[PDB]
Amino acid sequence: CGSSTDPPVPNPYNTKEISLAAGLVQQTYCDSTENGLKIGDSELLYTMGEGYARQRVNIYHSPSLGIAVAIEGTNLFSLNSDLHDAKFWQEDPNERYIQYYPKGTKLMHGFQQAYNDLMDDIFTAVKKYKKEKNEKRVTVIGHSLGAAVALLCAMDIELRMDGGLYKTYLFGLPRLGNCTFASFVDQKIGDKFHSIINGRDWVPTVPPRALGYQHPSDYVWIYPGNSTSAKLYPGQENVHGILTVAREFNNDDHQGIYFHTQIGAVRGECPAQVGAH
Ligand SMILES: *[C@@H]1O[C@H](CO)[C@@H](O[C@@H]2O[C@H](CO)[C@@H](O)[C@H](O)[C@H]2NC(C)=O)[C@H](O)[C@H]1NC(C)=O
Repeated sequence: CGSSTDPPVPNPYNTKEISLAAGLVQQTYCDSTENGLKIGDSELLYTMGEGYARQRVNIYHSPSLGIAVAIEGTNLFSLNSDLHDAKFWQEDPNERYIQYYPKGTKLMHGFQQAYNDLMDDIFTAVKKYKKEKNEKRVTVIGHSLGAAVALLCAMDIELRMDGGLYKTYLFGLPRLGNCTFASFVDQKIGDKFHSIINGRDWVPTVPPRALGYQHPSDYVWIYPGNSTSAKLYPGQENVHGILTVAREFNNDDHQGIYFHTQIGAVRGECPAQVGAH
């Protein structure tokens, strides 16, 4: 697999949508049982899971994003653990959807397993609220471990759900699949894929490329962290991007401010506060 040498370009992404999506996923770190909670322009419709065993998933309706699915990213397992452990092994796509993927696709076991525990509930709830809200757009959002799950979900929606995917917004995204997977993401949802990295965050560097993992094309890197200075680094694994500035192995920037919305996670803002910073 290659590494892009394209020079960085200005950030072209909608920063109001990023700010909104950041709040929608921060809220999944919070108790989300309140009827009709409003986050930004969006209304909370449904919540699944909790934090242990399975990631919390919130479903919203948004005038700008449509039916928005947001996936919590708590430490079900740790990404700073022994990399020989089975969590990090590459494996085939699950039988539910393997027929849609090109030969040779591989995914990280720990992330695929987490998505597989959620996918049938997500599909059932999304279809229900698309019908009830007369909404064709589906947006998938995730942070941290949840961003890798959300990337798999976004592909699953594009491949298997009638109407496909509208957009995906991914914060502090770990690597998820191999070279073949990464290029299939570009092919299927490249124009819909938004990966946002804050500051010195280390999570987008794991699992390592030495284990066969590869990011899809493009990310927007906020630097310095929590600022509004950001550029787009085109192509897969752009050599001019985050490794030019030493990563910090704590969660500070990872749980930082993304275009005025904090994703502080379990010790963040509950309820989430779109645009408050
Ligand atoms: C960006 O903002 C985040 C908060 O969203 C900062 O994270 C905090 O960092 C301090 C250490 O300086 C920790 O004690 C806090 O626990 C962190 N908060 C959270 C929610 O994790 C981060 O330091 C900021 N980064 C920069 C470069 O200013």
